[PDB]
Amino acid sequence: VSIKELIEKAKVAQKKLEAYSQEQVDVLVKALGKVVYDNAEMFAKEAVEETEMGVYEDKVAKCHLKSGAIWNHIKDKKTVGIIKEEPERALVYVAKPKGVVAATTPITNPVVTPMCNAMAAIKGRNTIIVAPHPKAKKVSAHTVELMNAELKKLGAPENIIQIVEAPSREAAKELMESADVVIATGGAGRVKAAYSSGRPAYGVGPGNSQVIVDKGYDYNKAAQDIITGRKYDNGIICSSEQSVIAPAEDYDKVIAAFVENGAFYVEDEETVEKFRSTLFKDGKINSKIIGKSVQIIADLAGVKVPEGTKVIVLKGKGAGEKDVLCKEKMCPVLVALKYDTFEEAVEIAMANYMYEGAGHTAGIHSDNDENIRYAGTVLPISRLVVNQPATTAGGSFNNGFNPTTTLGCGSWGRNSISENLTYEHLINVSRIGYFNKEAKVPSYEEIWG
Amino acid sequence: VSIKELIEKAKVAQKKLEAYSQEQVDVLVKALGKVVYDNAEMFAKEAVEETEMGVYEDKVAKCHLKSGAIWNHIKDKKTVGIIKEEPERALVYVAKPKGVVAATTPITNPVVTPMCNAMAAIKGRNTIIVAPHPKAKKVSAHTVELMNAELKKLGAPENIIQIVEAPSREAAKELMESADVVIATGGAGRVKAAYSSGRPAYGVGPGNSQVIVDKGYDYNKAAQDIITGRKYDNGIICSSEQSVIAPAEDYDKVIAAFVENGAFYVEDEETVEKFRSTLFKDGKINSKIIGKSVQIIADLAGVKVPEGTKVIVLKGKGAGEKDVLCKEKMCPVLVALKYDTFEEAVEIAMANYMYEGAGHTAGIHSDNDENIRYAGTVLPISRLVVNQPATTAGGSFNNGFNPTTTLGCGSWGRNSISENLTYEHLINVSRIGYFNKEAKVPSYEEIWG
Ligand SMILES: NC(=O)c1ccc[n+]([C@@H]2O[C@H](COP(=O)([O-])OP(=O)(O)OC[C@H]3O[C@@H](n4cnc5c(N)ncnc54)[C@H](OP(=O)(O)O)[C@@H]3O)[C@@H](O)[C@H]2O)c1
Ligand SMILES: NC(=O)c1ccc[n+]([C@@H]2O[C@H](COP(=O)([O-])OP(=O)(O)OC[C@H]3O[C@@H](n4cnc5c(N)ncnc54)[C@H](OP(=O)(O)O)[C@@H]3O)[C@@H](O)[C@H]2O)c1
Repeated sequence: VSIKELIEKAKVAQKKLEAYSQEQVDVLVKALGKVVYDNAEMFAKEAVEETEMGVYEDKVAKCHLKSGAIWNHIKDKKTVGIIKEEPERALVYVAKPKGVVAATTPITNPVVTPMCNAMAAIKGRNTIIVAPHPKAKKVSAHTVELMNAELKKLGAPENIIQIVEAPSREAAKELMESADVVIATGGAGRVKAAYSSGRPAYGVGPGNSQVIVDKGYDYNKAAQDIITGRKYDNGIICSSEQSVIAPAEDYDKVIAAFVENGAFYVEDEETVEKFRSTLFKDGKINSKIIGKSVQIIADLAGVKVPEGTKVIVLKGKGAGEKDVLCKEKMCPVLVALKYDTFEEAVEIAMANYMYEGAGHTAGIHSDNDENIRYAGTVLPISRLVVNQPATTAGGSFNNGFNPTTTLGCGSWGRNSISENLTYEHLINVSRIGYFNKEAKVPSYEEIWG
Repeated sequence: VSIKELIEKAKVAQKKLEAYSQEQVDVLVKALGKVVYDNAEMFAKEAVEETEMGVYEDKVAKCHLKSGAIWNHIKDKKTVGIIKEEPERALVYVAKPKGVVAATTPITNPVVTPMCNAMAAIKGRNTIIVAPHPKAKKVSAHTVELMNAELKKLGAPENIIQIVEAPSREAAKELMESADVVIATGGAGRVKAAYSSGRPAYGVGPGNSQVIVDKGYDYNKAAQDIITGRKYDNGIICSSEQSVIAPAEDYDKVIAAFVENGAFYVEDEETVEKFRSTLFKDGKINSKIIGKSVQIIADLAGVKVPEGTKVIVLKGKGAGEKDVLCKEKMCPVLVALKYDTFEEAVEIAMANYMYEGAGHTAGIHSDNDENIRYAGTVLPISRLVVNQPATTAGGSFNNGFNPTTTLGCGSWGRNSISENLTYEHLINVSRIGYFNKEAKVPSYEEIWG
């Protein structure tokens, strides 16, 4: 049960797996996703119970969506041997595994993340060792167990998926340093560790999705989408909506649309502070309300919130560090802010990203494509989600984001990529470079002219 | 000036630089390359004198080629703002700077590497802080100085390029940890510290280019290309040819082609050992002969080598660890080995990559594309250079490799990329994801069928 034994088992498995063809890894990869789809109800109930956060019905939808969207995305992708011919540059591209993947998986998505990481790794003839969050180790282990059971029935090499029980940080550090490539999906601490391991690493960053509602947009649809995303899994998703940046001239109209769709809006300064003092203790999120219901938060705050309320919306004191409510809230609570111009809406969003979450996701609800493009152009984000719930940032059958459970945050979030992690990031792509003799020696004028 | 003050001045510069348009960074980038082109003769002379390695004429050609090939490649690349529209996936792509680049530069390419890194950085609206090798600090600083003079003439903001005047230790470590993104072009130690800094890094592993001469190929042309690559800058290029894996049935022919083209071939065991004991001390390369002439090496070995000899070729005792000569040699010396079958030739090259240089470059000289494709599929290399000097792996006007002075070695070499570093690796590419309404919710059979 030592790390060095797990690494050694993984190398032996990887060599066996490296002999697989494209079609043969595709069989295993499809089965890994389908077992999470087929057992979504059992996994979802186990996750909610063990991690003490989230919503059963949303984790069922998450398992259904992630497994099917990832497989549908990667089923026709060429990741074995020669994958591309490019005669115009006299190049031939070859896909080769990176080897053994070390993957640290979060408490918020303890089922789909080992599944996603395993599917991406095995798709490129890599093997993987999962190290789960301690508060989710059982359901993560159970996911690995049922994945390994389907691999055995298909004749897969033993131990292409392993999992460590003890989250001993001496053993977790040793695992990242001993593996060929590291995936860290979790908090800022586990991400910095991956990028200090001396090995090529793919991490994530804390989210803090800012949302601009543009003037004249259908506020009813905007409110429905923002509420759908904020309340999903009790708000623990990294892409979840965190703020409502609304136009001053239509502010009451926007709030009314949220109220019409299940929000409880708090304007009174003293009543907001009752929530604020509950959600944050000494500037840090109160772990007791992470992924909890609206009513749990209301009772701890001592505020009566109507039955049926889907999200709480709190009027904020101001953008950025003017209000701790502008930090990431892993619960169904939004902070509302006003703007006079779209430029001010962007600056408010940017101030909150500088506070927390730079490089992740933003949402926008607008019929003004020039404003959308300006926001995409200037905001410190990897993903801008337009006119849909921001939780679709990780993939949906109605947008073009690459399906994943590991959302890169770029240099802002101190990650290596500013995009969703896929199979592509776990294979080396070699180049065979031929000689093009029918090419002349360009002169000084041709180069510098 | 302290690193903390360098980082601050750089961040101020980048904010001013972020407002630049595509055309405005292009003017700066071009002038950076052209000032190294126009001063190639002066820089080459200073580099040979200060670093006490290399060849003046080769450094002039290096400066001329790298500067012109990089500009010619990146002149028309879109790296600012919205760079691509993909309506089939309802996506729009946005290029954004990563911020402040920390770039450590090597003793072997002290002029072109600061140039190439600065061009790639500023092309994506980044700023850069160069940490040169101590044995090349003067000429690297001189390169930065003349580059900054061309920037000022064009009206660029102050300090978009800076250089650390001090060497390593806490300063270089603090720089890599404090910057947004790190480039490490150098030895295994600098690559390791880059991937341990807690920041996204790009490294370059040690090279050890294995070369297979295939049966029936024009051995005269192969010898000319291999000698050209091996002798360039006295053998200090990381892509430089290091071995001659030749068919046993034609071995004397191949050697004869080498001798005909300026090689001195040593078959006698005791005479080879005179060279071997000079080139390697205790299994490590003798730093006194790094980038030195054939005659300096011959004099130290006490072996008479004819005047005009271009390279020395030593018959190796065997593949891999059977001979220290199979390691990387940063000097104009090759190790010769025999093979009975092409499959065995690949195995020999494989064993030498396991000894040193896995993930870098190989060369092959062949008209049999099946053999070329087999070698490129089996070998742990990011680049396979066909029928040309292996030193063209960093780019040439006659192949498709992206021009660079920073050649990543993939996961094999403990790097994040298995390709040549370009502007692309220094921008965050973001995605605007619109909502596609026409798509319908897929059924189970439509997902898993
Ligand atoms: N971008 C994405 O794709 C994505 C996916 C999931 C979550 N996230 C983000 O990550 C955060 C959630 O991560 P989490 O929900 O896993 O909780 P967490 O934020 O990782 O914090 C977990 C707590 O337990 C510690 N901890 C974490 N992993 C541990 C381990 N293996 N062994 C021992 N202690 C450990 C952490 O300390 P350290 O500081 O030492 O970790 C921290 O105190 C949210 O901010 C969310 O937005 C992002
Ligand atoms: N793939 C590429 O694009 C590329 C480009 C250039 C060079 N290379 C590879 O790099 C190797 C040569 O690199 P080099 O010629 O620059 O010498 P080096 O091997 O990078 O370092 C040489 C010696 O200098 C020491 N050193 C002391 N202070 C240093 C400092 N401030 N920065 C760096 N090293 C310092 C190093 O210690 P540490 O152990 O702490 O480094 C090492 O012992 C060759 O193997 C070559 O193939 C690859």
